[PDB]
Formats: sequence, structure tokens, C-alpha cells
Amino acid sequence: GHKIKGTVVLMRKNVLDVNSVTSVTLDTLTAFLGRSVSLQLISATKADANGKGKLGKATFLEGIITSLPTLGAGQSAFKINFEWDDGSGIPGAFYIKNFMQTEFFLVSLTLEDIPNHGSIHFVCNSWIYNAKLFKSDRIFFANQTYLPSETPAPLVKYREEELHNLRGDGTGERKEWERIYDYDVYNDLGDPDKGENHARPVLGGNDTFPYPRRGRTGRKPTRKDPNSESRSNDVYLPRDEAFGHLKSSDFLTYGLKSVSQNVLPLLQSAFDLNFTPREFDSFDEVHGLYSGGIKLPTDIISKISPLPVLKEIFRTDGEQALKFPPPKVIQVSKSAWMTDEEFAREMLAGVNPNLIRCLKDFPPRSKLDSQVYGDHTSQITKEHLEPNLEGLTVDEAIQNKRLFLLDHHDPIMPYLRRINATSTKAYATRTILFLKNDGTLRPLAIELSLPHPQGDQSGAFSQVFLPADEGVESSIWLLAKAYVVVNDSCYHQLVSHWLNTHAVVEPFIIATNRHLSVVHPIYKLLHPHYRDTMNINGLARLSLVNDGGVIEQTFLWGRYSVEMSAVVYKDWVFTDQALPADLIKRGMAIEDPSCPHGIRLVIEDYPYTVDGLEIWDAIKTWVHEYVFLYYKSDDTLREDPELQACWKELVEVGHGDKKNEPWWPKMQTREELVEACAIIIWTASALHAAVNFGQYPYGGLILNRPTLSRRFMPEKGSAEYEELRKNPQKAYLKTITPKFQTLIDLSVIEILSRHASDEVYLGERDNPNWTSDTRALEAFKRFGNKLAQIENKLSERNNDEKLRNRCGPVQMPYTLLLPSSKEGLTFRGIPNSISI
Ligand SMILES: [Fe+3]
Repeated sequence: GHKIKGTVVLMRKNVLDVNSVTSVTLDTLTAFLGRSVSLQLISATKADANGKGKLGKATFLEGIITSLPTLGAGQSAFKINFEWDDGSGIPGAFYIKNFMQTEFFLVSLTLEDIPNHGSIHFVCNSWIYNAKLFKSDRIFFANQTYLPSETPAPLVKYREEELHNLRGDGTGERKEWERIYDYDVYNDLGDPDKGENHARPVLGGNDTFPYPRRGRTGRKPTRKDPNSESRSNDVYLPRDEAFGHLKSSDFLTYGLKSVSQNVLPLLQSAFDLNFTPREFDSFDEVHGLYSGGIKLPTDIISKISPLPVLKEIFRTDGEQALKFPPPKVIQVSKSAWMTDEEFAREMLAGVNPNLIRCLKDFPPRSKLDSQVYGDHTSQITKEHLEPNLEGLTVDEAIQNKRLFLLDHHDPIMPYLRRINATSTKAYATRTILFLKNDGTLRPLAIELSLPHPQGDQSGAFSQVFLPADEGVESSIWLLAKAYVVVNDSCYHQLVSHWLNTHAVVEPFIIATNRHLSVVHPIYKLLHPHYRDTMNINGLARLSLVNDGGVIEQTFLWGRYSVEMSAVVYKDWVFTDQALPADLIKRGMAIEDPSCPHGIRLVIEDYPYTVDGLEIWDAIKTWVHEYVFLYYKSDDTLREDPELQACWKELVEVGHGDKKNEPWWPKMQTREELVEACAIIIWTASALHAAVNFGQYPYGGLILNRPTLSRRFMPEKGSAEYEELRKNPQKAYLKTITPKFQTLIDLSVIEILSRHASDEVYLGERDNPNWTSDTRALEAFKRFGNKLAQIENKLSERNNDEKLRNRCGPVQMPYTLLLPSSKEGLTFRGIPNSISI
């Protein structure tokens, strides 16, 4: 016959494992070499008795390869030669068995060949556990992308069985070594076994709290409630969805889990004891968090300094102190955050730049049901509006599209009575803003509403606040804006960020692994965009969005945080997530064929939107060229059974509480697929980036983005209005997030706002050689060069002195949508995925 020459690249557990890597020819690789690892090649063109591809001989690893041009940090290569000939046909897949015992990460196999056949490459990227754990061996396919014509006949069944194996069905407790993808509802956030103070409602699968599904973990049900799932310190995810890293430090989720499992208890021990004041007393003390920091006791700066990942996150000085980095919002001016101009600017270029709407009718109305803040309206009046600017009437301002609204009235309202019985004291707020002739936005009125004067039957008890530049009235005004911000923070955290990116995306990763083979073109398109997502979500179920967790302890909606986001999810519409649709729904753009992206913006200098359209367009373009390389006609897409079962399950099961909505694209047209794939990529990439990487740079100062309010507005004559009059900084501080919780927030948002050093960016960036299809490689290249052109374009805008909203009084250039970034707390970079 002949020998096919093989190269296997893999990575040792010790090189990727969090417990080993902390730290980061003696020759360890010898153990991979006797009878330790086998491979068996599978024919793509020659079949057995009943259709299935013929198997070569299981062949063991033969020899260490010291060096190759393409090798790479932490990678080890091994020679292996497969006995094969003309008659065995061409290899298209292979089986690997690891007899070793310790798992390793299989990166790739390269076969240099026989025939006029070129090299066959296989990109595996899978941890291979001990063969005894399996039943049918780990299978990998070559490079070649194939619609489910599935394609080569001898591989058709292997293609289908791999998927059947991945779906696993839906019983059993899920184990570490497994790769089994399925759905469940959010029945695991509570701890009712610890008491019914800790029970939380199940989210999804019901009409009160509909929600996307999450990865099934199959633990045993709680003792006290058989519809909730026992808690574990170890949350399952399909193995391989959990990314390892070569540098200690890039294990960001470790740092998050440790903030709570370790840094928290031992920050109380110097509060719940007493080495540091329990409360801030001036704005100067908040700023010293970035300068000399807080001094702590040696006992406990030794418990929270010699732990993993958290070194390169808090800055020590000599000894005691836990320093924070100065956030960008204060780097040029420490006081600009208080400006009305910066308050309004942040609704266009801030952490949550998503929400503003154009006022179409007046006064603003509520969509709440039968009481009257809400069938009719808001209590802001025409005389409340126009102070120093241009003498248009409200009707004229509206007609000329110059009035805008930030409406945080309806979601918190029905829960206000309850949240206001805790330590939290909160309002439902609306804000009206006006676009000046200078193109910057100005806040004109803030309405602060509470429930049920008497009741919850004709219901709003509201007061309105108007701008003031001097005196007690200007402190009252700063407190009004804070009542707005605390509302905005919470909606940003639970809805714009958690729900709208993390939660909603997860069912797509499940649907995709369950139904599209790794060889499917659509699987390859989308795959980079799911990196580490299920992992970050698995940890947020454990430590972020859970009954005792940091989100419940920090943000306004408290204990009702997650259920409230399920109610918001009642209004979530997939196709309104596309940016252009989002802008039109909010009144922020109008369809217009004259213009650069078919859209004319109201507010031209809206940073998020103007930069985001560029990125949106670039993704849709790439998604179009790709999908039209593979789908010859709309009929070809209607005929794809993997794409159609994937879509069906997504709509019917994954996002199953919305199964009967009318807006779901039917995958009957190639355009509809491009639209859905662009939305998914958008969500996981640029939207998530926009709403996540500005958290520390903007909210790293608690004063600017407080997370909760604890005191009602000082009244009239009272002592607290007199205290306001005397030491307004202290009255400000009494109202917002206390020092303790500020510390935890900062610690968490600091890690969130960082990019790991091994992040993979949109930027044209991908893992290795993911496809042997040269047209797709090329189109992919055109996509990166476009991103590079847009990066220049956007940098040019930040240097355009006429676009004041891009900088503001804070002198903080909007760079969140620049595709490239170096790493760390940067204020930029678009990851392919929701990876933190
Ligand atoms: Fe995130």
C-alpha cells in the first residue's frame, strides 16, 4: 500500500488548568507515547457493508516533534503514521482514544498524504477524557464544510450519531467529562432548603415570568421544593464550553467567584469588626479610593493579596491598602460628572446608551394596566418645559423632533411598594430632555413617582424637578438625577446587559450544538461568537444572579431583580434587537434611502448609534457573503434539515415562551437567515461590548453611577433639607450605595471591564484554520479589513471637535466600538463573544 504521515497537536492539562497555572528537557511527553493514545482514521469515500465509512487500524502516537513553524505556546506535537492505501479511499474523519487517565486538549490533526490528494487538516479543539468513560469513541471530522446533504455518503450516519450523542437526551445528572447539550428553566437560583426567605421563583415555562432557557445541569431537586434544583459549588457545562488559559490572570471568572467566595467575607471583617469608617462622609473620601486607597488590617490584606488572578486588579502600596484604578470618567476633570450636559450625554455614549426615545406625544403615557399614572399619564406639564432656550412651544419641539424621553416608570412601579419596605427607598422616574441648537442634549425635567398615594387604584403620586445651577435647589436637582441614575443602573444591569446579551444568547448555543454538525457552514459562522458564554452564565447562576448574590445585594431592584427582568422579557422581540430596527422603534432614526446605512438619525451625534451602525453593517455584509456562498437558492435553505430542526428547537423550546409570537423569521428565505445570524452576532459581539466595557470607566466612580438609593428626597422644611443646605455631599452620600456595597460593586465591575490577554476579537479574528474553503477565508479577510477601515473612521470622529457628544465635559472619547484593543481596562475592543 503506503503510509499517511500524521501530526497531532495537543495541549497538556497542566498548561491550561487554573490550579496548575497560578504560577505562569525535564520532558513529560514521553508518557503520551507508548500505548497511551490511539487514533483510527475513517474513510470518507469507501464504505463498509452498510454504508458506513471503513476504519483504518488504531494507531498509537509515535514520537515527539520538537519544533514546527506553527506550533505555539503550550502546544506539544507528535508524529504518527497511518498504514493506508489506494482502495481505503480518502480519510474524512477519525477516532481518538486516550488511555491515559489525565485528559488533554486535542487541538488538531494534519495528514500529509497520498494521491494527487493534498494535506487534510482537522481542527478539533476538544478535551479528550479517558476512553473508558465513553461507549462510542471520540469522533472528529476534517476541515471541509458541508450542508447536510451530510455530505460524503460514508460519513452521513456518523454525522447524525454525533449529534444524537451531543443531545443526550434529557435525564441524568451531568458530569464534568460530558458533552451534552439541553435546556432547563431558571429553577436554580434560590436556596429554599436554607429557608423560604431564599426561595426564588422559577423563570420560564410559565406566563407570569417567561424567560430564555439555560443549559441543563441535571442535579437533584431540592428537599423542600421539587421544582427547584439543589445548589452546587460546581455547575456543569458541556466540557469544552469551559475555556482554559495559559496565563494566570486571564481566568477572569475565577476572580469573580473569588470576590464573593473570598473577598466579601473578609471585607466585612474590617467593617462587621471596625478598621475603616462604615460610610463615606465627603466626595473626597470616595476619590481617595483611587489615590491612597482604603487602608486595611495586615491579617486580611494577606488573605486578599496572595490569591489567584486578583494580583493586577487591586493596587497595594507599601502594605495595608486596597487601591482602585482611577476611572476614565474622572481622569481629566473630577467634577464634570455633575454637569447636566454629561448626565444627558451618557444616555447617548454611556454604559446604557440604548434607552432614549423620541417623545411623539405629550404628556408621556404608561402602558401599565388600570390605575391612572398609566391609562392616561406623566404629570410633567408644558410650563415645566422651556427655561433659557429657544422659545418653541412643546408641540413645535415635538414636531421638530427635539424632545426625548428616558422612561423608567413602568417596570419598577408594580414592585415599588415591596422594594420600599426594605432599606432601599426608590422612585419610578421619567426624564425629558431637549436637543439644543448646539447639538448637545439637556435634561429639562425629572419626574419622581411613588405608588398608591392611597391604594394602587388611580395611582401615580409624582413630583416634578427642574434644572437648578445654584444653591439648595441645585443639590435637590443633583439628587433628582441620582434617583434617575439608580433606576438606569439597575435596568442596565438586569436588562440591557444580563437579559439582552447573556441570557438570550444561551439558547442559541444549545440549539446550535444540538442540531448543526461541527461541519455545517452555519455552525462555523456562529461558533466563535459563543466562546466562554455558557461558562460565564453558569457562574452568574452560582454567584451573580442568585439568592444571596452580588446583583441582589447591589442594585436597586433587590430581591426582585431577576423576576423583574422576566417581566421585561415579556416585551423582548428578536428582530428589534437588530440595531436599525432598535433605533426606529425608539424614534431615534427614520427609514431613509438617501443616507449611508438606509437610516437618517434624529440626533446625528449619538455616538453609540453612529458607531454601531458601522459595525452592524460590516457584520451583515460578512453574514450575507457567507450565507450566499453556501445556499444556492432559498429552496436549499428550506431543504436543510439541520438548519430547520435547529431553528424549530430555538423557537419552540429555547426561547419557548415566545413560540407563538409572529415576528420570528421563518427560515424560508436566505435573507431571513442572514437577518437572524446578524442579530445573534450583533448581540454577542458589539451590543455586549457597548453595554459591558464602559461599566468601570463610567461607574467606577459610584457618585456618577450609583446603584441604589436609600433615602427619599428631603422635603420643604424638615431637618434633612437643612442638612442638605449644610453638607449636601453628605446628603448625597446618604442617599446612594453605601461604602460596603460600593466596594463590592467596584471589585466586580473592574473585572467585568477588562479584557483577558487571550481574547479573540471581531476584528477579523478567529482561533486557527477552521475551513478548507478558500472563498470563505477570503470573505472573512474582507470582513477584518472593513473593521480595520471602520477603526480609522471612528478614531477620526473622536478627533472631530464639532462632535461634542463623543467627548463631553469629561473629555472621554467614545471608543467602546473600536474593534481592536490591547487588554485590561481599556475603553474599547469588541470580543467575538459574551466572554465576561
Ligand atoms: Fe457581560
